[PDB]
Amino acid sequence: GVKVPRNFRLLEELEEGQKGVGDGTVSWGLEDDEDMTLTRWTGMIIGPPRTIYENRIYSLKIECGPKYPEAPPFVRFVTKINMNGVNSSNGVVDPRAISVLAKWQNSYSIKVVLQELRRLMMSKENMKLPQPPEGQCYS
Repeated sequence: GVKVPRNFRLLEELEEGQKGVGDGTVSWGLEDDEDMTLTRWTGMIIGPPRTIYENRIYSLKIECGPKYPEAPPFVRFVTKINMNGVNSSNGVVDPRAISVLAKWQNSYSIKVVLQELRRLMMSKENMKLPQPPEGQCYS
């Protein structure tokens, strides 16, 4: 049931998410403020300037399982997006496509995942990809 190292870590991540973090351009918090298991999180990425994503906000669902942080979280975009490493029909982020997920370290975190996805949005492979209309979400 209650795994101390896991829960301690997720509470640290919760506290970190409640205050400004990194460069301020990604944020996270619990999807449901009553989920005492700390499993389901909402991620957010501010669409980067000078890319096709500019002036849009992106929502994500991040699930931190029983084995987190020893095992990487499951990550999917909610906001519809065309981006390498993400399934265009369901938003699931392919772990093999994302260095920090493919090569997960237990020192990584929800923050690191979101920061790396934001960095990837700015990369040459993604920054000009035509996008679905705004306000489309995967269910």
